[PDB]
Amino acid sequence: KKDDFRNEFDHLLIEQANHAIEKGEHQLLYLQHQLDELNENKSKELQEKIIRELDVVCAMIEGAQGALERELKRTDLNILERFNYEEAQTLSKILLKDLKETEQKVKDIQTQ
Repeated sequence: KKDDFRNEFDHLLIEQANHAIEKGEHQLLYLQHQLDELNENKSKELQEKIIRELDVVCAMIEGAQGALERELKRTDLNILERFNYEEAQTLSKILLKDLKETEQKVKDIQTQ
């Protein structure tokens, strides 16, 4: 057998919370290509549909970060410098959640 999918590389120089939403949201835009990698394996019916359905929940969850950008004006990088002990972990779970949503949905996608 063979395999050629799922890779993680490159990083940014900011708070682990900001790196987690930045990487998670940037990798969500990349994970939309992982739907195409998997479409060649599940290639039965929803091959061009489930790529768009998991893009539908991906782009909808991406929109939730747009609301967090307005929260960032209430919660500037002042308390977040110390809250990072739990906020950088909770946003680190957002990047990992974005992957175990759309990457794990990729491995959980069904054939029809």
